Amino acid sequence: IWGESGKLIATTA
Repeated sequence: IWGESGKLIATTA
């Protein structure tokens, strides 16, 4: 995701 990701899905966890 173009915002907050890193591992897999950090915005909608």
